[PDB]
Amino acid sequence: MNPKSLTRGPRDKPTPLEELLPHAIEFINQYYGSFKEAKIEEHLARLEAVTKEIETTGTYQLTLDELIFATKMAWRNAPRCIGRIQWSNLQVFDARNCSTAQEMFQHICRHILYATNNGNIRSAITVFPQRSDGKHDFRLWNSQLIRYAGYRGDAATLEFTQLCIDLGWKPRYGRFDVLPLVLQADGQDPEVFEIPPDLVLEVTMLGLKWYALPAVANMLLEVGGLEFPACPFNGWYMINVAVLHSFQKQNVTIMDHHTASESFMKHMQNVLSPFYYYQIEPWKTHIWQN
Amino acid sequence: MNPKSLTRGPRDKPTPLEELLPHAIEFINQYYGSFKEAKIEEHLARLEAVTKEIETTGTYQLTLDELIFATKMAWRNAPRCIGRIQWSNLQVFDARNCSTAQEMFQHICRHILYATNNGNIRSAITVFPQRSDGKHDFRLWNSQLIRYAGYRGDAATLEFTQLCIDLGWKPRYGRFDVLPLVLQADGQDPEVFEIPPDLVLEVTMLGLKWYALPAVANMLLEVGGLEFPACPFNGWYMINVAVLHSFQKQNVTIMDHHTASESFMKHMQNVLSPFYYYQIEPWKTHIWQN
Ligand code: HEM
Ligand code: HEM
Ligand SMILES: Cc1cc(Oc2ccc3c(c2)OCO3)nc(Oc2ccc(-n3ccnc3)cc2)n1
Ligand SMILES: Cc1cc(Oc2ccc3c(c2)OCO3)nc(Oc2ccc(-n3ccnc3)cc2)n1
Repeated sequence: MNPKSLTRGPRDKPTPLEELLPHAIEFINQYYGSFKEAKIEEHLARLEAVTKEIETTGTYQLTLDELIFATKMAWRNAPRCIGRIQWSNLQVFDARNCSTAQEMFQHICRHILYATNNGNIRSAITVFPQRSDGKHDFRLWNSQLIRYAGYRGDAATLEFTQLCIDLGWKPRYGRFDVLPLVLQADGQDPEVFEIPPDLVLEVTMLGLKWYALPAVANMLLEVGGLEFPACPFNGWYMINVAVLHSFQKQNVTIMDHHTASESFMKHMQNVLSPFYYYQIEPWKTHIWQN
Repeated sequence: MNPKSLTRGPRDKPTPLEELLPHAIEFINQYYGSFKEAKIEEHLARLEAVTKEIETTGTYQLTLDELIFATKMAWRNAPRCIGRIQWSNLQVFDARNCSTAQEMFQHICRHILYATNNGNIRSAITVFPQRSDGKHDFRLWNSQLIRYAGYRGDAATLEFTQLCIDLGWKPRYGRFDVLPLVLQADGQDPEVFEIPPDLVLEVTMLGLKWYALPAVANMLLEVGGLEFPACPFNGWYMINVAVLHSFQKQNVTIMDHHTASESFMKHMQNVLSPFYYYQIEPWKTHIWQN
C-alpha cells in the first residue's frame, strides 16, 4: 500500500517557488476546467498573472471565487464526511485580511452566529490568512469552536482545560463549562477569549444537555500549494433515541431523513487537492516568546 | 550473579489478577510518591478505583499523566541510553484508542513529522493499545521506523527485506531504499505501508547519505504490570568526522557538546519498573491467518 499522510505539519521557510508553481498551475486548471468549453483565454490570462505574482512576491493570492471553489472541492474530497453529498451548500467568510487575535475573535463570533441561526443550522467556513514563512501562522488551539471543559465535565479535554488554566483562565467546576477560545495570530503567543454565553445554543435532554453546533476548529486547508492553518468550519450533528427526540423537539437541525432529503434537494437546485489536513497540536510545537 | 532477562515475550492469556494487582499498587505508589507530602487522599482514592477496575474488568487503564510519567521513568531506567540524562524532554503521543493498521500508519506519519521537525530533532514516543489476552497484540515488525533495504544496500536487513518481498513489496535495487512499514494491528496479519518519501529527511555526506531520524520501533513498555508491545520512540544521533561535519552543516541535530549542554539546560529548567524491554521478532512467533 502507498497511502498518503493525512497530516500537514509546520514550516520555517516559505514554500520554494519550484514546488509552488506546478501546484498553482494545476489548481488553476481544475478551476477553469469547471467551465469546460468556456473561458480558454481567461484561463491563460490567469496562468500568466499567477506566475508573475509568484516570481515577484514569492507567493500568490486566490480570487474570492477561487477560494469559494476551493473550500467546496476540499469538502467534496473529504473521505469520511457524510455531509459532502451536498457540498454546494456552504457559506464562506473571507478573513484573509485579519491581523490580530481580537479580530479573529470577532470573526469567530460572526461565524457562530450565522451558523447557529437560532437552531436552523447552516454550514459555514471562515478562512484566515494563508501561511507565509511558517513563523507567522494563524491558529485556533481548540479542536472544536464549542466544547465543554474537563476536570467532572468532559473527560477528553483534561489536557486542554489544564492549558487554559495555565494561561490564566479561571476554572469553574461544573460538568458543562464552555471552554474559552485560545487564538494565535501572526505567530504570537495565543490569547484567551471567553465565548459570549448567549452565542452558545444548547439542547436539554438528571440535568443533561449538549451544544447544538459541531464545528471543527483545528484543520488546515491546502489549495494550489497554499496552506491555510486556520479555517474553522461546521455542519450539523448526525439508549440513544433521547437525543434524536430532544433536538427535533427543540427545533435544532440534525441529519434525519427529512433533513437529508431537503439538504440534498437544495444541493441539486444549485494525492487529492484541494484538501483538509490534520495538524500537530500547536502547544507541542509552539515556542513561547513570553 | 542474578541478572534479569532484558526480553519480555508473548502471552496467550490475560495477566492473572493475583499478579497484576501488586504491580499496579506499586506503580501507583511510585507515581504519587513523586509528590512527597502532597496528595495522600488522592493516592488512596486512586488505589481504590484501580482495584475495582481490575476486579470487574480484569485490567485497568492509566491516566494520561500516569502514562507520561511512566514513559519518562522507563527512559530514566534505561541502562545504556546516554540520552536519559535529560529524560524530561520527551513528547508523548497517546494512541491507545487505535484500532486498525491504517490508523497505526497515520499515527507513525505524525510521529515522524513532529520528531524530524525539518532537522531540529525532537524526542517523542507514540503509545499504542496495551496487551489484553496476548492474542490481539499491536506490533511494528520493523526494528527502526526508518531503515534502508538490503539485498547492495544495508547488509543487516537482508532477512527483513526478503520478508517485505514475500509480503508483496516491490524491491528496487539501490543501496539506499527505505523499507516499508510492516504494521500489525489487533493481532491480525501485518500490512505493508510505504513511507511517504517527503517524510524522510536524509543527510548527504561517491554518493553517500543517511537518514536523520534514529527511532527504535520494536520494544515493549512495561508499567504497573501492563505491557505495551507497540511504542516506537526516537532521540537523535550521537574516517568518521565526515558525518559530524555533514549533519551540522545541514542543520540536523546530533549530540555534540553544544547540544549536550542545551538539552541538559532545558531538562533542568523543567527488577526495574517502568522499563523498556526487548521482544522476540514477531515473524518467528506469528501464526498466519491467511
Ligand atoms: C452539513 C453537515 C455535515 C455533516 C452531517 C457532516 C458529517 C460528518 C461526519 C459524520 C464525519 C465523520 C466524523 C467521525 O468520524 O466521527 C465528518 C468528517 C469531516 N467533515 Fe463533515 N459534515 C458536515 C459538514 C462539513 C463541512 C461544512 C465541512 C467542510 C467544509 C466538512 C468537512 C469534514 C472533514 C474534513 C471531515 C474529516 C474527513 C476525514 O477525515 O475523512 N464537514 N463530517
Ligand atoms: C535524545 C536523544 C537520545 C540519545 C542521544 C540516545 C542515545 C542512546 C544510545 C547511544 C544508546 C545505546 C545504543 C547502542 O548500544 O548503540 C541508547 C539506547 C537506548 N535508548 Fe536512547 N537516546 C536518546 C533518546 C531516547 C528516548 C527518547 C528513549 C525512550 C523514551 C530512549 C530509550 C533507549 C533505550 C530503551 C535504549 C536501550 C537501553 C539498553 O538496552 O540498555 N532513548 N540511547
Ligand atoms: C467525541 C466527538 C463526538 C462528536 O459528535 C459528532 C458525531 C458526528 C457528527 C458531528 C458530531 O457533527 C457532524 O457529524 N463530534 C466530535 O468532534 C467533531 C467531529 C466532526 C465534526 N464535524 C462537523 C462537520 N463535519 C465534521 C464536528 C465535531 N467529537
Ligand atoms: C547499526 C545501528 C547503528 C545506529 O546508529 C546509532 C548509534 C548511536 C545512537 C543512535 C544511532 O541514535 C541514538 O544514539 N543505530 C542503530 O539502531 C538504533 C539504536 C538505538 C536508537 N536509539 C534512539 C534513541 N535511543 C536509542 C536508534 C537506532 N543501529
